[PDB]
Amino acid sequence: AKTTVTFHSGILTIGGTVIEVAYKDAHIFFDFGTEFRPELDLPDDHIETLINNRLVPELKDLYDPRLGYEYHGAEDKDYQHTAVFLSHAHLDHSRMINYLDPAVPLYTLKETKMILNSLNRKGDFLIPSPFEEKNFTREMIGLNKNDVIKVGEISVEIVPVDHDAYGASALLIRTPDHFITYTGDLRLHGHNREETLAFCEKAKHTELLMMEGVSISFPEREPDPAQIAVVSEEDLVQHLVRLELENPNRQITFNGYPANVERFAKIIEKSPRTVVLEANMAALLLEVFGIEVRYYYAESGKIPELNPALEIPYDTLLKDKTDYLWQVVNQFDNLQEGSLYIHSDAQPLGDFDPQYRVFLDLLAKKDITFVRLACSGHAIPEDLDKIIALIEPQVLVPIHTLKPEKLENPYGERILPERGEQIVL
Ligand SMILES: [Zn+2]
Ligand SMILES: [Zn+2]
Repeated sequence: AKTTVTFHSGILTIGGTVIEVAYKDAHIFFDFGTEFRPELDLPDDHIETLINNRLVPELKDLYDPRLGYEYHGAEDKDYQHTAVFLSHAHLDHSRMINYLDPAVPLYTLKETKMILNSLNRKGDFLIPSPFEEKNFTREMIGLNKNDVIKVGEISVEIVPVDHDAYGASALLIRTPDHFITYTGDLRLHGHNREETLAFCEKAKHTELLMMEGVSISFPEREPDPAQIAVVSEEDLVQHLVRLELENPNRQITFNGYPANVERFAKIIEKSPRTVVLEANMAALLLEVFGIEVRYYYAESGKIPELNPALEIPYDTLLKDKTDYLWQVVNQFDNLQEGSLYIHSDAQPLGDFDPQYRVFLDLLAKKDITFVRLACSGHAIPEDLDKIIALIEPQVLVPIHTLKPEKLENPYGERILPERGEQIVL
């Protein structure tokens, strides 16, 4: 019996990787986001629209049957055992999980499940199921680090990896004759570089390494004068500390991306000023780490989990110049003239986003100093080579990359996949 790997989706685009691994009457898929084509505008996210525009692949007996999607393609086998794995919460990996057949199990590390359910609290993160409330998120089996799931004779180990989404993982996949590896997204300069290192050791000598190539997709730009050069998550927080100590009499605010829970945690740990977060961010922190931080509501109502005594009125935050570092998420027109705002991988992400310019223009008019304090979730080009060096893959498959030819395997062979391609091991 053959082990077949199929590259259904996500090729030559950063987002929407969907790979199938099949053996006998079992098959697994990972991940489950959609592709994004910024030059395309679509009126909706209906499955047919996504299919017709090639943003999701044609798949047999995987999408929720109630959607009324009819599979057409070459697939001629029925499977007794099916499962889907999710490397991490980021949109380009998770966006369509609500379209996954409820009967098919969906596996992820438990922290990813927490993150995602919070990202999707308003139902504008994930595509809604048309058969549930807009903010419904489908079931996920939250797993522990290094758990092994058996799907027929396929064995999948879910291994934690360092990425700017907390709970990020890689997959080590075994059938009786083969051992292959899917990196997910990863880096060596984050909060837990040793998890990536431990992953490489587990991945050593894998027959087929399916590896991201995000950082090599974009040529090094000319230095942004608004940007501090940051070399690690730890370095990022030291810079934030420095920025606070240089500005003892001044409103200081910041924002980050909520999936990076550990960055928020670290800021809280080291910030000379008392940190105050938006309530939903505080609640996520409490859920994931048991950390209780001061907070303000940017919405009406109450989150029951939060201690009412830790609430700071928004009105009080707006007046502060000495006591708080607080997370600003909207109403930027209320910040003080001459204040400091630290943009730490929050949206708008960068100049590829038309909102980025308008945001910076708004801040400028208010004489608010804007500081870009970014730290990539992705392995820098050097570290990508180091990861390959530590693993020594027999065959390397670049994925999640606009320049797969730049990713080299000194240790063996390389396959540059195209959409729909099957590799028979
Ligand atoms: Zn990611
Ligand atoms: Zn990604």
